[PDB]
Amino acid sequence: STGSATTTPIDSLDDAYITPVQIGTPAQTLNLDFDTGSSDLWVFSSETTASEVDGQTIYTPSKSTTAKLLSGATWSISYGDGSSSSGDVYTDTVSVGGLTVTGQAVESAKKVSSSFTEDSTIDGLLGLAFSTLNTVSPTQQKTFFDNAKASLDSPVFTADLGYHAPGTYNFGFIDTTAYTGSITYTAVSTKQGFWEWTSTGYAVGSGTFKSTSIDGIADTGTTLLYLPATVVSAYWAQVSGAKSSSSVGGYVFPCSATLPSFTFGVGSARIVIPGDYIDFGPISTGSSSCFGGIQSSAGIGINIFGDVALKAAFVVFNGATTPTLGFASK
Ligand SMILES: c1ncc2c(n1)NCC2
Repeated sequence: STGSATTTPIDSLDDAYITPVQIGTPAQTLNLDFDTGSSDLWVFSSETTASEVDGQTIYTPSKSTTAKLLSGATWSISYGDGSSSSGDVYTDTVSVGGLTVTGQAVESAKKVSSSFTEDSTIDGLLGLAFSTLNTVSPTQQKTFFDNAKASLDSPVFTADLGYHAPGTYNFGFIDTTAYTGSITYTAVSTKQGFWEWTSTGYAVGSGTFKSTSIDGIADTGTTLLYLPATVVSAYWAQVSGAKSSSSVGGYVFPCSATLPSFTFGVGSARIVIPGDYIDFGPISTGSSSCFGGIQSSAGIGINIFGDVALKAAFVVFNGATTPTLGFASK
């Protein structure tokens, strides 16, 4: 089997991407944030505290003839931005782009933090990291990809995120029309539960490539590119007036700037992030200070190749017995 679904930016800045997902019988379609950095599929639901729902589409398990309470199971998750959610668990039929999994754990939120309530465009998360990170207790649950993989034509999914435009998540096949050149594959460590790999270096604008190993994760659920402070300083030093602002919480730059590109290495190959992809707009409405899309990972404990990086590439998440990642230009 295969599946193919369009993923759409939630706003004009590509702050996140939503992909429609069919849950239950009859189908209830919710727009979920596909997140290769976490491993829980959770949804706003009829169980979510009413004051914490503001415009999201909810899953109502009592209206699904295939929903079953997973007795005793609870979940609770927190993300790197301080947001969180928790609840109980159903199993139900879940389909993405024509690919159907029966018995998928659908984690129903009883509580969500304020940033979730405040974002009416995201109805939940669909985790695509390794199932060892799944938070369901006392019986850990498998991700949608893990449940689907035996049925897929090939045990892979691909992320093709757009810049200010829709893109595609494919399951079970590699669309050879969706990228240019060849796909360069690179080793993955699953020891932390992530699609963790080692970039071979970087360049800023037209500058010379610096060969240096950068361990990080391919994370579609993180908006920005978080890299070591040395690398980020080298990038922003090429932007007149850019500075790190403690009050804002990262590097900012004059909105009048033209940003340089940023290149990262995948083996001997190179992925170029155009400068415009690094502009996250005014820090507050009407400001001429703009927020940078490349930020330091120094406070995080891991480097994160988030959407800013991944949207410059066609990315293969290869879930073969030994997982690997593939990157192609597009
Ligand atoms: C990283 N990964 C997932 C999410 C996040 N940050 N904020 C809300 C959901």
